[PDB]
This record gives sequence, structure tokens and C-alpha cells, in this order.
Amino acid sequence: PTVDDVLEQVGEFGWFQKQAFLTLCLLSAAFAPIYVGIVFLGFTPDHRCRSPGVAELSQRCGWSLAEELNYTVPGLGAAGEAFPRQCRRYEVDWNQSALSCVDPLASLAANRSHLPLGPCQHGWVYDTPGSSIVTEFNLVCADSWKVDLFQSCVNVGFFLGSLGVGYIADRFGRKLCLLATTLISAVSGVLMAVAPDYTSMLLFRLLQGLVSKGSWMSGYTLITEFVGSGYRRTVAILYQMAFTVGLVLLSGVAYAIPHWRWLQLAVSLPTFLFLLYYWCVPESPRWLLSQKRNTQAIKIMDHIAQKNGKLPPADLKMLSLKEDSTEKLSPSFADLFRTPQLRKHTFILMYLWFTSSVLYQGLIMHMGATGGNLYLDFFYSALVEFPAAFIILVTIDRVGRIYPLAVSNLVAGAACLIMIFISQDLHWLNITVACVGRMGITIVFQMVCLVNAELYPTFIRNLGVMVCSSLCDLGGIITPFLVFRLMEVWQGLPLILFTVVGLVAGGMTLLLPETKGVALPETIEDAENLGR
Ligand SMILES: *[C@@H]1O[C@H](CO)[C@@H](O[C@@H]2O[C@H](CO)[C@@H](O)[C@H](O)[C@H]2NC(C)=O)[C@H](O)[C@H]1NC(C)=O
Ligand SMILES: CN(C)CCOC(c1ccccc1)c1ccccc1
Repeated sequence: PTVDDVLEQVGEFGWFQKQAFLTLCLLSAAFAPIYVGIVFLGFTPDHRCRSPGVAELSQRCGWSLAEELNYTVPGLGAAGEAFPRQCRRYEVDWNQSALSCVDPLASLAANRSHLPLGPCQHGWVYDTPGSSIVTEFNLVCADSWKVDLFQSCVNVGFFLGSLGVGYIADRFGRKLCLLATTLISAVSGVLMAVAPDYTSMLLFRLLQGLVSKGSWMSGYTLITEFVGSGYRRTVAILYQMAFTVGLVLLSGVAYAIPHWRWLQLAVSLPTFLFLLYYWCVPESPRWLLSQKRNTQAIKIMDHIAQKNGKLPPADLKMLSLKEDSTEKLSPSFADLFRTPQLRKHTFILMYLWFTSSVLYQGLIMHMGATGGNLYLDFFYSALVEFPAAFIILVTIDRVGRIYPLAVSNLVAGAACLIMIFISQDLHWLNITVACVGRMGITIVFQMVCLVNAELYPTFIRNLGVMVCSSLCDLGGIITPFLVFRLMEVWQGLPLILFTVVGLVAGGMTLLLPETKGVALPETIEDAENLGR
């Protein structure tokens, strides 16, 4: 009368499982905006120093946007690529000076560089009709570094939340966390749009980043526990796929409304609707059974059978774990580093997460020149993944869950290697090679997440995945400085490091035990002898 058997008797993947999966998918899409970053909320358009006198002259004679930029703004390429043109103003009086539009400023100085440069007061004038956070607070030239501060603070908040948010979810149940965390994320998101100053917005974003990771991973583990053993692959992969679909929808809606405040409010509000949809999904039976609350476990098991429409088995009265467990099974950080096998698995998974994150960031950094439209580039970036999801689904069932991950990691490493050695000059081959590498990285990410979730015991699963994911955020934070520093030593040093890291990760993946068609463990001692 183990949990898996009764779950099989009523139905592994029935009407109930599909219903829960639909709402969990809705939750998954809602996590994309927080993790996308500042791409659609902090895009920096072209900008020049506002000048009161230019407005009067703009209407006197025929003018064009291109023409105005050329012989009204200081020229670029002097003492920097574009530093002068960006945020320097000549300050030559353009008002009460009828010098003809043919020769507005040429006559005065007979030279452009030698003309006087003043402060870039009067705020700024931006190109895009929409408004971004940069445009809101003039974080352009003097405070340009504040954008880096904001993004780095968000990343640090994400790392800390990954390190900490797991324990509350594990100890107090998965439904409770998925409710409180998503509620906090929703109330903060709608609050950010009303943030008056720079500090308040940063604080609200930090809170949202601290909680969203916990929300998403709690949902993931809940659905994975609910689905039967055989169909774990399908549910997990399609959950990640729903996250990608949400990303695509985010790109579309972002193009729809450019204003950042309205975008944030519109993205945040539906999270309250999801919170309304909490009534459906109950607590995971496995967690309740491990916590020794068998009465609620059996009550839930009756409902799923009712919704499935299949008669429940008569043996539920004696439902319990395989062996008589202890009264208390409290999770703790200490328990995560006691069993040598568990310690080895944790180290390997942490290293795999770190390598995946660093290699992904490196690959996106070494890409080609960005396209004219940011939205189209982001849409293609998201679109590349769906074939990756299709490939992952087919191979997991038959090949296993180790060889695909190892080969994908090695493929990403080799893609970086070929990008380095073979001619990297602009060619049609480079874009396809980059897409291949991106596909490999996506496969690595999905496989790592699935295997890590499936490897740990049930009563600590969320905490383990959280800790092993924190290294992903750490690597994402640290890699840019590493790549900038290494470039100084030698021209192509970074790509050699990427290739060696990928090869080592692919080699190390082999030690991890396979998990093809094996019921996920529920006791630490049971997980110790998983390989044997
Ligand atoms: C950009 O601005 C410069 C201003 O110096 C333009 O140079 C002038 O070009 C016109 C013809 O288009 C000539 O009649 C002027 O004599 C040029 N100025 C000087 C000081 O010699 C330049 O053509 C502009 N380029 C574009 C693409 O707009
Ligand atoms: C779905 N594909 C695109 C990425 C899978 O990893 C996701 C990811 C990784 C860990 C936790 C959540 C989501 C990712 C998104 C953006 C940047 C880095 C990682």
C-alpha cells in the first residue's frame, strides 16, 4: 500500500493531474517577467542634451530628424566613440540668433571641436516614443552606473532567495509556500509601478526577486510529486515549455505597451488571478505522508480518485511509507551533507549548475552584433528553444537521463570551441553555430533541473534544488568580470576556459546515477543506495 502503487491504481496521469498541470503552467508563465531581467524595463535608447534654443529654430525652416542630429549636436568619435555626442552640449545661444538654417553654427567658430562645451543640463531628449526606467530618472550619463547597480542588486537578491527560500517551503509544506510567495510577488509587482523614487523601486524589485524563485520551484516540485513515476518526464518538460511560452507572450505584450509602469502593472495584476486559482491544487500527498499526517493524505487520495472517476482501492486505510518511519522527519541543512553519496551528488549538481550558468552567459556574450529591433531578437531567442524541448522529450524515455545531459554539455563546449578556433568573422555559418550552442545549453539546463529534482529525497527535495541552483545565480553574477579580466591576459583566453569547463562538466556528469523509470526516493537512507 505504498503511495506509488495507490497512485497507479487510481491513475498516474488522469483528469486530476491534467487539471493541476494546467494551473501550474499558468503559474510558470508568470515567473518569466521577474527572471527576464531589465531587458524590457531598462532598455537605453539614443539620447542627446536638450537645448531650449533648438526648439525655436526647429520650426522656422524645414527640418529632418537625421539632419538635426548631425549639425545641431557635437560630432562623435572624438575623445571616445560617442561620449561627446551622447551627453555634451555646446551651449551656444541658438535663440535670438538668425544665422540661417544653411549656416546655423558654422560661422561662429569655423571648427566644431574647438567650440565650447558646457554642462548637459535641461535633462535629456530620448528617441523612442515609449518610456523606460532609464528615461524616467535620467540614468544616462553621470548616473549611468546605476543601471549596473540595479541589475546586480536584483541578481544578488535572487541568489540570496535561492539560498534561503527553500527551507520555509520544505518545512511548512509546498502549497503554503506557493501561496505566500506568489502573493508577496504579486503585491510587490503592482507596488513597484507606483514607486515614486529610485530607491523604492529598487527595494520592491529586490523583494520580488527574493520571492519569485521560491514560488516557481515550489510549483515545479508540487506538480512533479503529483504526477506518477512514468510521466515525470512529460510533466516537467512541458512545465518548462509553458515557462518559455510565457516568455514569448511577454515579448509580445512588451512590444504592445512600451511604458514601463503600465507594463509592470499589467504583468503583475494577473498574479492575483492566479492566487484566486489556488483553490484547485491541494498539498502533495508524498509530503503529507512523510510528515505523518496520514489522515489528510488519505482524504486527498480519495478526492483524486473521485475526480479521476476510477474507484479508489480498498487498501487506502493502511496507507503509509514502506517502512515504519520516525515520528519526526524535519528537514535541515545539516542532513544535506551527512551521507557521502548525497554529498557527492550535491557537489556534482552544484558544479553542473555553475558550469551551465557561466557557459550560457559566456555564449550570449560572444554573440554577434545585436539586431535593429530588440523585440525581434528576443522573440527569436525564445523561439530557438522549442525544438530543444521536442528533442529532450523524445530521448529521455529511452536513452536515459545521463547520456543526453553529458552529450549536450560537451556539444555546448564544442560549439564554443569552434566559435573560437574557426573563423569567427561575420558569416551565415556563425549564426547557425550560435543557435546550435544555444540549443545545447537549453538542453543542459532542462536536464539538470529535472535530474536534480528527481535525485533528492522527498522531504528535502526543494531545499536541495534551491541550494544547487544558487550557484547558477552566483556564476551569472561573477562571469562578466571574469571575462573582462581574462581578455587582458590574452586575446582568446576566455573561450579556452569555456571549452575546458564544458569538457570537465560533461565528464563529471557521468558519475551521477541514472534515474530512468525509478520511483523517486522518500528516505535519505533509501537515496543513499540508489545506485546499488
Ligand atoms: C553633416 O553635417 C555636416 C556639417 O558640417 C555636413 O557638411 C556640409 O555638407 C553640405 C552638403 O550636404 C555642404 O554644403 C557644407 O559645406 C558642409 N559643411 C561644411 C562645414 O563644409 C554634412 O554634409 C552632413 N552630412 C549628412 C549626411 O547630413
Ligand atoms: C528555458 N531556457 C531558455 C532557460 C532555462 O533556464 C532558465 C532558468 C534557470 C533556473 C531557474 C529558472 C529559470 C534561465 C532563464 C534565463 C536566464 C538563465 C536561465
